[PDB]
Amino acid sequence: QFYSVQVADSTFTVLKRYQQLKPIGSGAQGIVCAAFDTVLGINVAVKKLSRPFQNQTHAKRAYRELVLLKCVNHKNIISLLNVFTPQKTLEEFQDVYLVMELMDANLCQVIHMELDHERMSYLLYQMLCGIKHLHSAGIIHRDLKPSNIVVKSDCTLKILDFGLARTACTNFMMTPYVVTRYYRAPEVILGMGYKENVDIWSVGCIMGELVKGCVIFQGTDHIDQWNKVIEQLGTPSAEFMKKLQPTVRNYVENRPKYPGIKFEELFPDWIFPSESERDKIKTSQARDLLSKMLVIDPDKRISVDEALRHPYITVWYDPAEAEAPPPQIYDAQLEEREHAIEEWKELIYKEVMDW
Ligand SMILES: *[C@H](CC(=O)Nc1ccc(C(=O)N2CC[C@H](Nc3nccc(-c4c(-c5ccccc5)nn5ccccc45)n3)C2)cc1)CN(C)C
Repeated sequence: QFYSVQVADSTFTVLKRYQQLKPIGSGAQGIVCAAFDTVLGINVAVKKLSRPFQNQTHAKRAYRELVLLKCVNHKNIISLLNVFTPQKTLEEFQDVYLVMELMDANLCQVIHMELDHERMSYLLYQMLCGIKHLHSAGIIHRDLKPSNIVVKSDCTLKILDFGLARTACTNFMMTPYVVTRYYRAPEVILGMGYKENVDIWSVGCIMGELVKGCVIFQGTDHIDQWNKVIEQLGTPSAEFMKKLQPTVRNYVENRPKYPGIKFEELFPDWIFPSESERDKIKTSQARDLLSKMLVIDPDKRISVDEALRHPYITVWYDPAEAEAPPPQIYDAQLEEREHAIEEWKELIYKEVMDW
């Protein structure tokens, strides 16, 4: 297993099977290169994490995502072809390389391509399949947005990361690009506490964006985000508001009361194909599902299991993908403990050596 070094902005030491390294982006966790794997005969993406153990946030993210790849195994979630380090001992250990099949684009790039119903409904289906698989493994993503999701030109899709640990003191973030509130569920903006269907809200916002071509709830701060939500969906019920913490409830109950816009005006026929018997049906189904995902009160928001059975999605439904439990449930207790930087180094190195 001899290595080759190639400077690509920084410097990439990789097994020689990986040829033609080309930069294609920069992740929160490090530099991504495209490459060709001459052993497998396929294009791959190669990501280098430099000293993931140096920073605590980077350590918990590197460690939990290494472990989670042993818990999940699903076509719509990142799975790794290879994990390696070029350093030969624990204490010269610095760099972890992750290898997966090369994806063509991120979802943030497909937003402006005005997809038809067949492609929109297939992307939605795959998102729901991956999320159901993540939930079954004990993972609520909590930070799904267009940039967390990559696609190939054949419209296949993978959720790229495992989201936000509950014990993340970093609120709701990590940065390839500009941190935004656009996809965060209202219960999260309001400080309420969250359940799994926070991920359904995010998927609704993404689906709305690919229908409309623009961001559905484009708040410019925490306060403006809530306003953009109630302006379009209506002020939620008194029960929901009463359950807020008094200071939040005081502010929220004092806003202008909005009635909400019917989804037939929010998502009218003219932003959909809608131009045939078949497309009028699909448009009605798409809008009905949107009206069940984009629901402020999480107790009335559709679940992933329910969304997966929706008529808009049936053309794609395949139990081999939609009813596919994960190899293991994640044991989070080990990620929540303190761990010094040198403990993280050992923990990460061990996982790297398990490959
Ligand atoms: C707007 C979007 C924008 O302006 N620019 C932009 C957005 C996304 C991308 C991108 O994500 N791409 C293009 C090719 C890349 N292919 C690919 N394939 C597989 C994996 C990755 C990848 C990995 C990774 C993980 C594990 C092993 C190997 C690789 N990690 N990351 C992190 C970030 C991005 C990709 C990636 N990539 C996908 C390019 C340009 C958004 N704005 C509105 C917020």
